[PDB]
Amino acid sequence: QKVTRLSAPVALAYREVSTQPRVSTARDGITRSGSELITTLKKNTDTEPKYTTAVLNPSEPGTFNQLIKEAAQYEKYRFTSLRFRYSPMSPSTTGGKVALAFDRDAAKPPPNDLASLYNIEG
Amino acid sequence: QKVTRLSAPVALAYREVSTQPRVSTARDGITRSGSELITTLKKNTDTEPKYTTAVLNPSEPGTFNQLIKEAAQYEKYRFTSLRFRYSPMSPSTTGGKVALAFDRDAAKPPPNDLASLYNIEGCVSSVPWTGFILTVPTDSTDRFVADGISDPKLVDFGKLIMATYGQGAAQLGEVRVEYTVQLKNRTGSTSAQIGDFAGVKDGPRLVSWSKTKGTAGWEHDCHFLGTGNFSLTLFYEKAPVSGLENADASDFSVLGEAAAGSVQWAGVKVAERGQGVKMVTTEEQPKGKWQALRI
Amino acid sequence: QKVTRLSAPVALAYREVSTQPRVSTARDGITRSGSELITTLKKNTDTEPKYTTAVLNPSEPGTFNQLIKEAAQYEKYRFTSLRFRYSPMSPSTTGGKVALAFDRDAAKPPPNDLASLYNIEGCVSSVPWTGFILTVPTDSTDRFVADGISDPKLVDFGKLIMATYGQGAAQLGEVRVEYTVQLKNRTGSTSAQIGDFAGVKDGPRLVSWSKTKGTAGWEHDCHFLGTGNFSLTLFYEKAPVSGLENADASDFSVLGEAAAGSVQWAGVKVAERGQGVKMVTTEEQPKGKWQALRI
Repeated sequence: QKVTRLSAPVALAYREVSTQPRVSTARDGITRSGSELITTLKKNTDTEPKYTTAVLNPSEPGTFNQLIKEAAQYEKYRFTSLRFRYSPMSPSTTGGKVALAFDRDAAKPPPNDLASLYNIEG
Repeated sequence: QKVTRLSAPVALAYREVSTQPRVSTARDGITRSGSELITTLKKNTDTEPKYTTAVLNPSEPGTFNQLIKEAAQYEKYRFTSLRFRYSPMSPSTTGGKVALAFDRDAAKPPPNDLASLYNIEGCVSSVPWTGFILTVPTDSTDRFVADGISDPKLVDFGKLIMATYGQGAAQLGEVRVEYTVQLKNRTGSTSAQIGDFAGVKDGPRLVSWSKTKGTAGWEHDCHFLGTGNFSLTLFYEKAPVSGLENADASDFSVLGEAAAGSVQWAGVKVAERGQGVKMVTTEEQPKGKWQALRI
Repeated sequence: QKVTRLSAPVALAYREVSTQPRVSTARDGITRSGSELITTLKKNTDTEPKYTTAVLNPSEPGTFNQLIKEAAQYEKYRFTSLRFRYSPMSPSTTGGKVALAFDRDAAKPPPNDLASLYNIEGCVSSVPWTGFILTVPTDSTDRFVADGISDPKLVDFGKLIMATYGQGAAQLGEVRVEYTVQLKNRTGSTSAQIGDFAGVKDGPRLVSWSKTKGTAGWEHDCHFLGTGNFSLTLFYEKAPVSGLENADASDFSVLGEAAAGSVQWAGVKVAERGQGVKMVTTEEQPKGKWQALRI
């Protein structure tokens, strides 16, 4: 049911911990699970977004500072699970948007403009 | 259980939709159900309320812009359901009150003062950061709508009221009218509104939207009871002073003389209920005629 | 069994009443049922028919004076039932025919000639001393009414027709329209009719009752498609020739200049469908504006 009643609190916030990691035989492979915190963002008190596009590959620290230490012994991968959460740690007395959607083709100019952004899955 | 714990949120708000309508055989009648949004209110950062009293009758648009189109074929009604909700769309960082209670006798001066208001049923004002409702004990007599004039008492229950007194800043909220009507006797006719003055008296005796008062020192009055863009068209004889001037108004269109015996026209675009326009011709009331179509 | 015996009475006649109306949920629509009496006919003591072709659309009063008041809140319809009866109220001591058959394509010249008529479905004319009915295969597409103008084909099925050719003397009879409509999509609005000319073209694009043709040698045309007493009000700029004259008309009320830039008004009281009134201003069409409310 959406309807009636809604509480946009002054403040909302979450409490995330500290992911401790998990792993498999030989078969011909190992495995992993997330827990990284990829850079933030910073205001934008402006009328055009502005992007931090960060690249994804088992070894690209600017996207993995704790797993780029166990790919110096292998070469090839997977992904089976991977999502990005906007933890939420800033009251509502603030607002705008925080676009956030990945594009397989992990390389090419972000646009310049929204619609452009607001047209690419994620 | 009231007790302990309460969350007066920064913000509260509701989500209302778009009432699509429902209806019955012959027996000797038809029916309806509400969905209107009767004008708002506007701050009041002051210490005395201030009222928008709006009148109730199957045909009084200033209280029904979607049902005053199916009473041009009948004459008489009902009411079985009708309540006004203060939708609630403005954070709590704002406050005061938003009085809102109906008085059968839908016509008589609002008071001037609260207690006065706070003594006439209705009951129910609350703060602006919450969602309230209002309800009315409806009767059961075959009353007639106004293909005029009459008397404001034998033709319609009574007007509604709404005040709000506060000072913390905002554009409070909005309301409508939850209802279900009975339109007996098959008739059919109407339009504008045409309202002539007869040297001794006038004549609004065929559906409203404006009341024509004058303020002595002749300078005059040409008003509204309804809200929207209109097509005036009208009145005449001794083309005096002026005519068709305007003040708490929306766009004006005059394509007349003055006239000293002429013809005239204008398009309004109003603002909130009751905005006014006026002529200028002497001293003491007789004139000519006019007709005000809504559009 | 036809055979043997037949009684063509001197007089035959019927007794019709006063249809009181019936209606449905939301689903996405409302409904209706007929009871109108669309203009008559008048002798024809001549050898070539002569037609009153009347147009069909939820809003075309010249074919609905009681239902063109509940299409100012919707846009689209149905038809599920609709037939025209020649009530029969005139003795047999009179005779001829009273053609009466509809043509989807509700717009195009009637012919000039019978066979022409007697070749277009509908079918069914009979003599004036009897009681006949007429029916129409109605479709099933969500068509839109005219908050104007358009095209007479994508907005309404087609006009109706009626001829009668005879010479023996009488005021034949009357008819209506047996129907049941579907008014989807919740809208709401309208009035008169306001219809402006733009130097290049015009503008009737907001509900009719008259068609404004001109006859060259400028002398002009100011017409009707509907029937009743009205309140004109309107149009202007180069106050020429005249204005507001009238010919196949009912009472006229002009309280204007001429105007060479003025304002004007009149009250009609018509006669049977399509009576005409006119101005007089030059040569070739551009002008000003007008609005025709029914009343």
